[PDB]
Amino acid sequence: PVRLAPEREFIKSLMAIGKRLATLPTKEQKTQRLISELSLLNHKLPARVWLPTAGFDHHVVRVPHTQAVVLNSKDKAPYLIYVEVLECENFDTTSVPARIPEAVALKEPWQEKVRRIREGSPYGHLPNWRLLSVIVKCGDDLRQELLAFQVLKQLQSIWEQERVPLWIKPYKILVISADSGMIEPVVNAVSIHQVKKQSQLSLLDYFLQEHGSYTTEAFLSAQRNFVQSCAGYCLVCYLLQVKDRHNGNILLDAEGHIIHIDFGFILSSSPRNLGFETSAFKLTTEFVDVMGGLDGDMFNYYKMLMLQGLIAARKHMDKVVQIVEIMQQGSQLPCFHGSSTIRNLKERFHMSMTEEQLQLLVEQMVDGSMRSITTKLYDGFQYLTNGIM
Ligand SMILES: [Mg+2]
Repeated sequence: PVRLAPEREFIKSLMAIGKRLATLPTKEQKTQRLISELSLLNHKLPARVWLPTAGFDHHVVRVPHTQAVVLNSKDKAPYLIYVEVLECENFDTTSVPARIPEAVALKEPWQEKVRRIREGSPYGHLPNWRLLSVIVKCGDDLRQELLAFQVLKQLQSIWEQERVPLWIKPYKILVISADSGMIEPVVNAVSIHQVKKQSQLSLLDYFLQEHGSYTTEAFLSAQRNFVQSCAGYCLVCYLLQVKDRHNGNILLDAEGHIIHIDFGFILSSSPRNLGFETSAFKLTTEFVDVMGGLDGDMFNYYKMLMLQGLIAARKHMDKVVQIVEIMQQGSQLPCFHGSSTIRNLKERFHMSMTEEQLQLLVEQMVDGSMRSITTKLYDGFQYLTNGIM
């Protein structure tokens, strides 16, 4: 039978490492400790233990100790590890694999990292070898992240059911204690910040260079991916009221999708903004340009997807609300503030509106999301003065 004590000890071992990292002040010293800690871990591998974020049956065979990184200098600094596993068909009928004798991490292309680690590993030759990643957070409450994950998965199910081609990428969350857990990061994606820094290009010119020129299938495909993911995250950001959007917490993948990460401030999280914002989702000049501009066909597609996505969401509203209620009862998180949280969430599904009214609302919301475009300061004085322009 599959024993749970080995798994418990495995997970505990990852969390124990963090307490020892906390004894050191700088990220550099923490990283040095972490490498040594993971080296010890390999004494006990392979074993009948698994990474629950895998999503497929496997055994852990190795942790490439030199490849792990601590992410900051905080007392309970997150740390990122890579974990080698051997996939198996059926866990409970598979034997434990035999042991085989023996800044850049974030920017570096995933396929390059997989290549190097595979080359260095005694297990890298096996066809069922896979590389996983987790970020261990010993001092962060991840229950808000878990709630977001659950809601994001439900929206994907809803959009699939309603045949709306919105795209999002939920990332897996394990809640360990009330103030610790793990995350499976999104790989093969780079923050918008880093893409722009390394390339010194606008997003459009980056797309043109990386995917292809205007007349190419690759450009159009990438543009479509961008639009579908933009619309998906627009709706995520609105319905869950995700704050603190910037180019550090929006990632771009190799297919042209954007991916929002870090839902620290959702629903009734403090501080509530004072800027009369509908959402922290912003549509910048750069983003609109990737979509072919304000009069662009792909921008029109964006707006259509937003409408159809919202129609789909309200059609299945109870499936989302239930998730949030189940969490609110079981826990007591800072994203909740009494009974107004659920009321306000339901109100964002606009159940009283006709689809005609919803369409007008979407036009309004999209206009709002573009308010920080310089042109808006330039071209909206009719609302601020008795002039008609
Ligand atoms: Mg006026």
